Amino acid sequence: VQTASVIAVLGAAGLAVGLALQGSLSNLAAGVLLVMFRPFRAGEYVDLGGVAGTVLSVQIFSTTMRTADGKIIVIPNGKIIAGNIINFSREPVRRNEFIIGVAYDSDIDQVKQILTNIIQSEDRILKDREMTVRLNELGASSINFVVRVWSNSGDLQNVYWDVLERIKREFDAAGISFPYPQMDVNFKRV
Amino acid sequence: VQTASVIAVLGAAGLAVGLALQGSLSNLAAGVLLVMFRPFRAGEYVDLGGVAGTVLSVQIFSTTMRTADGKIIVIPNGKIIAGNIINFSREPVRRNEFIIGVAYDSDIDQVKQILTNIIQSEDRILKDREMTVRLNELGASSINFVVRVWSNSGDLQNVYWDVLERIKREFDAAGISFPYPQMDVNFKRV
Amino acid sequence: VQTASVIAVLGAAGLAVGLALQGSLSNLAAGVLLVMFRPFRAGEYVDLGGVAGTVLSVQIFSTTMRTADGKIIVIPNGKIIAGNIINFSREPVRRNEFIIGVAYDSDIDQVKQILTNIIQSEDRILKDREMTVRLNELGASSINFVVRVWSNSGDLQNVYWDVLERIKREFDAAGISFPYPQMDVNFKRV
Amino acid sequence: VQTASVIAVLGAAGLAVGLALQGSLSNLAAGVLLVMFRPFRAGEYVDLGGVAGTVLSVQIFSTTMRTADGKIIVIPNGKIIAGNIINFSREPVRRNEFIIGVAYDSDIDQVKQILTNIIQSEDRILKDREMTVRLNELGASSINFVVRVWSNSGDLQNVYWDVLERIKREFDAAGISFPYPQMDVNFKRV
Amino acid sequence: VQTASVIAVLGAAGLAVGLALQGSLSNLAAGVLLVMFRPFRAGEYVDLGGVAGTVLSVQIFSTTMRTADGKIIVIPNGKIIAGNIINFSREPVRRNEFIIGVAYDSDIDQVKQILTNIIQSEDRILKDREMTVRLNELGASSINFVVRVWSNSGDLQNVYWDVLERIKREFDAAGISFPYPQMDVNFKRV
Amino acid sequence: VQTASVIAVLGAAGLAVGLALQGSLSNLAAGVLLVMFRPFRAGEYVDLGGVAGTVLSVQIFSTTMRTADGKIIVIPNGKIIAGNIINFSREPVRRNEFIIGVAYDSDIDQVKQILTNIIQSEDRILKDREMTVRLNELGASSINFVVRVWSNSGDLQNVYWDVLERIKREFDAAGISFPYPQMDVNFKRV
Amino acid sequence: VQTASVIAVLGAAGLAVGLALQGSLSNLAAGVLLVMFRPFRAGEYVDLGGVAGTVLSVQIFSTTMRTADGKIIVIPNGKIIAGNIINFSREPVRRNEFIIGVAYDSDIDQVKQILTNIIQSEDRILKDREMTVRLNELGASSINFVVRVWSNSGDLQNVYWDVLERIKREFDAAGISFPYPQMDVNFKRV
Repeated sequence: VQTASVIAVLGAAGLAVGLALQGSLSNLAAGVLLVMFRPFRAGEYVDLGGVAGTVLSVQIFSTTMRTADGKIIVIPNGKIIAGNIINFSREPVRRNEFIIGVAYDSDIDQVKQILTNIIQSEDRILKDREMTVRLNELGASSINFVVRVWSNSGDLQNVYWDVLERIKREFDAAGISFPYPQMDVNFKRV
Repeated sequence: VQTASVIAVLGAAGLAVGLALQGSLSNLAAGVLLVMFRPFRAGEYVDLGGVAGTVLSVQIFSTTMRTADGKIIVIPNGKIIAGNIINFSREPVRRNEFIIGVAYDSDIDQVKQILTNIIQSEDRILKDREMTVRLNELGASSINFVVRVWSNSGDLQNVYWDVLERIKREFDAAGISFPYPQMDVNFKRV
Repeated sequence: VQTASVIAVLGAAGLAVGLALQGSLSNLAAGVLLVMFRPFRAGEYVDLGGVAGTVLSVQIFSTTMRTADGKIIVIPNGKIIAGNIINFSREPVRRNEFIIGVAYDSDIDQVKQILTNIIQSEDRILKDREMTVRLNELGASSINFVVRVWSNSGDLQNVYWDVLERIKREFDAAGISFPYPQMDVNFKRV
Repeated sequence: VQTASVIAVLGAAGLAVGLALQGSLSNLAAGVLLVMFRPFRAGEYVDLGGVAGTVLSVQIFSTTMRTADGKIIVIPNGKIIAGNIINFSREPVRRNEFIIGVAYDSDIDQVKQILTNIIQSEDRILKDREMTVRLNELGASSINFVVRVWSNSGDLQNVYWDVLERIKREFDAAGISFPYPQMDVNFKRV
Repeated sequence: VQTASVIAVLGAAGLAVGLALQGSLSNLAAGVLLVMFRPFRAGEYVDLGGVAGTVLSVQIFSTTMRTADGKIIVIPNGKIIAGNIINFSREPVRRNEFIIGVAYDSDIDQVKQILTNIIQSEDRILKDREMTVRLNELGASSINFVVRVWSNSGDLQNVYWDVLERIKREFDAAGISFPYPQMDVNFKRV
Repeated sequence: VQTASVIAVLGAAGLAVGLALQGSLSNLAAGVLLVMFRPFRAGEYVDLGGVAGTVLSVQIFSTTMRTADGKIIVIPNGKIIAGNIINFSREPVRRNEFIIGVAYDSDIDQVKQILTNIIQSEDRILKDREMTVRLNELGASSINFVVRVWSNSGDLQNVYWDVLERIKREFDAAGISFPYPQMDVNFKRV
Repeated sequence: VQTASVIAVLGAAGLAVGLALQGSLSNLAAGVLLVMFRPFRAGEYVDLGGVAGTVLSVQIFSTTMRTADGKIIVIPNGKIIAGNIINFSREPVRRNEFIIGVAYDSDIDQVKQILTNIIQSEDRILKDREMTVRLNELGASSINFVVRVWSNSGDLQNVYWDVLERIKREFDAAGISFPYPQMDVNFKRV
């Protein structure tokens, strides 16, 4: 009959209902934020929360995306806002990174010259950007050269594959050897 | 006799009861949201939060699923909406990935040609989609080729197994060798 | 003498008491939810939160389980619902997974035939379900075959052990060899 | 002079004081909960929150335990109730696990027979419980047998040590060899 | 018709809406905080949340950064405030670290002298700062020296590459050898 | 002019200020709790939060401690009461652990006898407590024996060092050999 | 027109704004707390939350530090108090730790005598503090000795480097050898 216990228990029930809606309400707020700022739109290859693919559509509660191999992934908007966004289509030009390990005894300037010839021969490589072919690091078993090449995002993978194959062919022709993991022993007969 | 301490303690009890219901209320809210949006329904092979299988049924509090090995798992809906969900039946066609390591001295174009012949021989491979047979990377002990092949989700595993067996047979016939991890030594008698 | 500071401090004390009860109230709510939905009952092998065993009984505050080796573990219900739950007795039939590594030179179809003969010989194997014996993958030092066998949950371990022993004996008899990790070396005296 | 700002600021101070007491109040609530259900008492070997030892006494704020090496550890009761806690004194009988690696060429049934003789020789081994001596797994360099033996909790360690020593002596006497990590090499003179 | 249930339910709805806005409001507060303290501004190379790049622009809700390879990353301001932020352009001069591993029998003072000559030869090295060339550590297979060189941020990478190439050339000329992973063996042929 | 918006906004500001003080108030509450239970007092060797050393003094907000190497660490009391604390000085006697790896062919009982003689010779070892010298584990390359020795906390490290040196000397004198990592090869000329 | 819905929605907006300011207000409270206790001050080398350097200045919202190599780091104060803080400059004298691995056959007391002579010869070593030169442990491939040396914080690194170089030179002169990773083989011709 008291008017205080009833209002207290209804307030407790209301806060419980709010805490229940918590997940869905947070996700829908995240989704409406995403749509009204549109950092990324449907149909462009991107990466969200560590998983990459083309987003088919974005919904109020979550988003639907398809990776390269055909996985259909539904990601709740809360994680998109919590996580990072890695957009690919925003920049038409990107950069490929080749790491080539060669033997210690192999000539240095010869490798740089042949790599420069290879990259200059390729036409899909953006010549305006830097053509980086430098001795990167002195590895445990082989010295590693680094190659940074800028090219359009559309033909990035094809450029990578063609450059790698040409590198293999030219290295085989020129006698430069890709070394297996080296190691040396010391015999001690007992 | 005071009417303020009693209402205060009843309010504290009510908020405590709400915080008690927290887990069950959140889980049931997530479950009803999933039911009323239905990213996936019962009877399709999917993966939730890292565990995969066929969902037998979905309940208000959690969901029941069977792993490929007959394992029965109940997953709370709160973690489902908090986690990532991926579906297999949504996309009828998926893509298999083969990674084949071959010795450095092995011929390059011959391997590509024989792999293309193998994939063309198979009929369950979708001809409309791409057939990527390219050099992928120069590994420490062997050069790795990548093969990306699209096929229907129903027969994906069978296509994978048959392609792998045919690859093994053809490589053995053609003399191409799968190399063991190479090592280099340098004798130093003391 | 003020009637506002006193009600404020009593309200603060009440919310503090609620936040104190937080753990016990959440755990008891979780336990009552479990008992009134009974996803699992007492006396059947299960796995909660990564630790597995047979539950002796379930209480309002936590649950009591006995591990295979005899560990007595009491698990709070809150983390039981927070984490996943695995059940064994729900599905009377499960699937065993054998992975067998063999040398590259070993015959392929002979191994498949002998494995099929072995699994056919065993009677506890459920013949209605699939009996997969396929080349699974090309390992670094040995090709690994996969065997999937469906059998009743009661005799799963015994079937596994008997199949493994028979595999060992038949492989020894037939000349098939389990290869040790294979390396290859290149001598170059200095 | 306003009566609303003062009550508002005192309420804010009260909730701040409650959030201050948060840790101590939660810990004492957990402690009293553990006291009045007493899943474990003082003086028996247990493992709480990943650290094992004999609990000396339990307090309202935390618990005091002594590790086997003499470390004195004080654990807050909140972490006690949060994580999994296990007891060893609850079950008078536990199970020891032996993993014995032997060479591929070693006789199978001979090892099983000698292990059965060893376990039958020991009297502290519970005869009623199972005596599992089966080929467990085919390891990379050796085949591993599993031995599961039930015995009283008090003499578990002594049984383990005596069984291990007898296993070593019997294996040395019978000619069974514990293999070192086996390696295979292939010479390539260049 | 009651005036208490309606206000209670509207208060619950309002707190639910606030908990929905939670993420957006926190992120916008973080962004405005960043704007009005400007720890970093657009167009300078920075590294936040573990990802590095040039800040193309800063928005109220998030920040847009271009990675060195051309990647576009959108980072919510909540991560910037919560995580650590690192700046490059704030300090015009930085320090390059070189770790060089040599043979155990190689001369010590000769290496230090040649390294000092190398660093003195370079002009972009800031001579006012220290030029640390000391025996750092006695590694498992080689002794490692550390070189610390201070130079302007603009030419840091070029200085690093040129110094490394000159180190390689001078070491080859002087006969100092970079040792492969050493490991000796003992023969106990049965 | 409204008297409701003003009280609402002042209440919001008050709860914001409470959330501001949250960390400092929690830390000071934890500190005063630790002071008034004093689980550890100033000037004793302890370990908390993964860092060990002697606490110089404890403050209301945090604590000041010095590591064995002279490091000065200030640790917030909140994380102290959140984590686990262990005290070296509480127990005057602790237990030292020795793990000794010996060859497979080495005599078993001889090693146990010589270790028992060594520990008997030492006087700082508490003879009342157990002195365990038993075979412990069958390693991949060497069998590991276990030694548990109880001694006063003051001379624990000195006892450890002296016992280790005596073990080394006695093993060298008696012909027992500490084996290098063993490994087996199988030549296969091609 | 109702006076209850308006106050409810304004209260919800106020709590939303409070939760928005939450991060910045918590950080500023942490910063002012640090200032008014000044556990560390500008210009002294310290380590906060895992990143080390000299703090240039401390602000209300965060702090600015420059690492050894010149990176500019902005650390929020909330993370500062959340994590540990260690001060190098508070204690004028610290302790360097050398670990020296030597062969099993090398003399024990000779190495200790050499190390004692080396540390005694050095003058920057604090003679009042202990000079620990003891056999630390029996490594897998080499026995490791530990050397603990106390010296002023200013010349700690120089003392370390000079001691290491002198150790190398003296060990080379005395014939003591730093062993490469040992390993043993067993020939098994097939």
